Amino acid sequence: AKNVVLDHAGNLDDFVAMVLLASNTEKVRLIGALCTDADCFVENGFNVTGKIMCLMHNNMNLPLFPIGKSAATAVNPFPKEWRCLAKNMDDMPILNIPENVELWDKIKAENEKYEGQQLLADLVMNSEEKVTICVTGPLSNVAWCIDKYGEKFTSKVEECVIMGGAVDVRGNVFLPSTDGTAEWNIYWDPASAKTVFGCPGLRRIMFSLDSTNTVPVRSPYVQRFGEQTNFLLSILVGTMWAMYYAWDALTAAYVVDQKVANVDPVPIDVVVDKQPNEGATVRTDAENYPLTFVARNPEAEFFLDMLLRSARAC
Amino acid sequence: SAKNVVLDHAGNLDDFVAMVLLASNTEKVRLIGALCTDADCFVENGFNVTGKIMCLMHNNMNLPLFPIGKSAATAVNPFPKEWRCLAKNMDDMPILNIPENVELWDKIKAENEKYEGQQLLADLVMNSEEKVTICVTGPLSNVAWCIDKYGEKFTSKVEECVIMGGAVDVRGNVFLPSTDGTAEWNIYWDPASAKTVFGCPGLRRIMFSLDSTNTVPVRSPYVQRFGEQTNFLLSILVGTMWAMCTYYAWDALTAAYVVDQKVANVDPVPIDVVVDKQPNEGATVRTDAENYPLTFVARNPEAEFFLDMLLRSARAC
Ligand SMILES: O=c1[nH]cnc2c1ncn2[C@@H]1O[C@H](CO)[C@@H](O)[C@H]1O
Ligand SMILES: O=c1[nH]cnc2c1ncn2[C@@H]1O[C@H](CO)[C@@H](O)[C@H]1O
Ligand SMILES: O=c1[nH]cnc2c1ncn2[C@@H]1O[C@H](CO)[C@@H](O)[C@H]1O
Ligand SMILES: O=c1[nH]cnc2c1ncn2[C@@H]1O[C@H](CO)[C@@H](O)[C@H]1O
Ligand SMILES: [Ca+2]
Ligand SMILES: [Ca+2]
Ligand code: NI
Repeated sequence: AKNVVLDHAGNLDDFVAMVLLASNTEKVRLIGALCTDADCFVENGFNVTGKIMCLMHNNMNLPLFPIGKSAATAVNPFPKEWRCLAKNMDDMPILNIPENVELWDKIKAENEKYEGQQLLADLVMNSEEKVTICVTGPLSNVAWCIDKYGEKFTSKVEECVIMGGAVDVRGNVFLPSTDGTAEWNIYWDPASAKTVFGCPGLRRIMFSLDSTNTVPVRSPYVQRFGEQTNFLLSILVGTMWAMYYAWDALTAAYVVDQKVANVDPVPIDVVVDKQPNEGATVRTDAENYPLTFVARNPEAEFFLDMLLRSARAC
Repeated sequence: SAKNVVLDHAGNLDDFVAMVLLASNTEKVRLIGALCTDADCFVENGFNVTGKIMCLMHNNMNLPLFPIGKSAATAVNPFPKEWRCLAKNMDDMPILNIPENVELWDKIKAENEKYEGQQLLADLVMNSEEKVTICVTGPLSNVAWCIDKYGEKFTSKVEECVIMGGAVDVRGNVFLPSTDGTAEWNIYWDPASAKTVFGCPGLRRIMFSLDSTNTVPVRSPYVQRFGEQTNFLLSILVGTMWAMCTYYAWDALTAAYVVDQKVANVDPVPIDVVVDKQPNEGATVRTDAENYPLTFVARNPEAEFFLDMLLRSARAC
C-alpha cells in the first residue's frame, strides 16, 4: 500500500473521503490526518476524525494514526450555514459507542499536542517512501509546508490529489460580493491555493467541479446503505450522505484507484485579488507555467460501487 | 388498558421522535393512525418517513399497522423555510431503509396514498368504538377542518387533544420583519384554524406551549447516551434525529404526556388566537370573554422523567 495523509475541512464529504481511504488498507496506508477549522469548527472536526478512526480501529485492521488540528485561519470563511455539520456528526449514535469513545478519550491527549501544519510537513518529510496527500479542504496547509520547506517537502510528495476549483464550469461561491466563478475550497484561502497550483516540482491531480458535477448524491443510491446495516461503516456513510455532490469522496476514490478518472494537464493559476472572481482557478498561458492534471469524465459507477463495497469493511 | 391515539404531525425531526414515543409505549398507547401536513416538511417525505418507521416497528416490536394520510391543508403563513428538508434527509437514512421494512412499506403504500388526511382523521375518530386522543404536533388545520365539517359528531368522540403550540407567558419564536416575536410557529402557520380549535366548547385540550417546552432543551451529552444503546434500532433512529438538531424537545414532550400524564401538571387558561394581520398574528392570548372554553396549559414539566422515558422507549427494539 502507499502512504497517504488526509488534509480535510470537516464537512460530511470530508468524512466519507476519510472512510474510503481508511477502509482500503490493501491500497492505502493512512498515516495521518489534519483538520482545518474551515467547513467546520476545528474542535468538532477533530473529534469526529478521532471517533471515526477509533470506531474503525476497534473493528477492522486499521492502525491508529496521528490527527492534528491545523492553525490555518480563513481569508474568506465558509457559510456558517454548513460549518457546524461536524457538530452534528459528533453526536450521532454510531460514533458514540462506549468502547470506541473510551479509546478516543485515551489517545486524545497525544493528538491534541500536534499542530496540524507541522504534522503534515513531518509525516511527508520523515516517511521512508513518498507520500500522497489527499486534500479535501482548503490548500492552506500544503501552502504552509511549501513556504516553510520548499523542495525538502515537495520532493517527498508522490502527488497531491486536490478537491477544489472549477476550470471549464461555473463555480459554487454565490455571495452578494462574488460572480459565481470560484469554488469554496479555493475561495477560503486564494493565496495559499496560488502557491500550491504554481509550485513547480509538485505533481497535482485536481478534482474540480468539472468532474465532481457529474457524480451527484442521489436518493436510490444512498438508500442502498440500508441494505448493509450490519456494517458500521454503512450506517456511518449512509447517515452522512442522507444529509449535494460527492466532491471529496470522488477525490479520495482516485487515491484508492486511479481508474476513477483520466486526467489532462492544464496550467492553473488563481485570482487572489479582492474582486468578484476572487478565488477563481483560471487557465494561464504564461510560458513554462506548471501543469496540473485535471480529472475528466470520472467513472461514476466504478466510484459508487467502490464506496458501497468499502462501507462493508466493518 | 391502552387508549386509542392518532398522531397529527408536520414531519420535522421532533414530530418523528414524538411518533416513536407514542408507538413504542404499547402498554399505554394504541396508535390507530397518523396524518402528515405539508408544513415543516414536504409532505411526501413526511408520509414516507412515517410509513418507514411504522414498518420497522411492526417487524421488530409487533406494532400493529395503521392508516397514514397526507393532509390537503395549505398554509396561511408558510415558513420562509430552509428547514422543511429534515424529512427528506430522514427518508434516506440507512436504518429506515432496511429491505424487509421497505418491502412491507412498498406493499401497503398505495392503500395509504389514497387517504386524504383530513377526512382520515375525521373517520378514525368518528368510527372508533372508544374515544380517541389526538396528539397534534404540527398546525391545527386538520382538527379545525374536522370541527368545521362535523361539529359535535366529531368532538364528542375525542377524549382530548394534546397540542404542541403557542406561547402564553413567554416570548414566541416567529421572528420576521413584520412580527413582534410573540407568536409560535405551529399557530402562526394557520391562525384561523388554531382559533377554531381553542374556542371549541366541549373539546378537552391540553397545550404544550413554549412556556413548558423551553424547560427541556436537546443537549449533546444526553443525545450521545443513545450511543450506549446501538443494539436497538430505535436508539440509532432517535439519536440520529436529535443529533442533527441538537432546538427543543417540543413535540416529544407533548407525546410523552399522552404516554404518562405525570410528565406535567396543567393549568386552565381561556385561549384565543390573534388572526388579524398584526405584528402578533398567531399569538395565543388569554381572553377575558365570559364563559370562554378552557385549555389546560402544561406547566413545569418533569424533565428528568421525560429524558429517562425517551431513553427507555428507545430500547423497545
Ligand atoms: O453546500 C455545501 N454543503 C456542504 N459542504 C459544501 C457545500 N458547498 C461546498 N462544500 C465543501 O466545499 C467543497 C466543494 O466546493 C468540498 O470539499 C465540500 O466539503
Ligand atoms: O405511490 C407511490 N408509489 C411508488 N413510488 C412512489 C409513490 N409516491 C411517490 N413515489 C416515489 O417515486 C419513486 C418510486 O417510483 C420513489 O422516489 C418514491 O419515493
Ligand atoms: O424576539 C425577537 N427576536 C429576534 N428577532 C425578532 C424578535 N421579534 C421580532 N423580531 C424581528 O424579526 C427579524 C429578525 O428575525 C427582525 O426584523 C426583527 O424586527
Ligand atoms: O428552528 C426550528 N427548526 C426545526 N423545527 C422547528 C424550529 N422552530 C420551530 N420548529 C417546529 O415548530 C414547533 C415549535 O415551534 C414544533 O412542532 C417544531 O416541530
Ligand atoms: Ca471538504
Ligand atoms: Ca412539529
Ligand atoms: Ni406518493
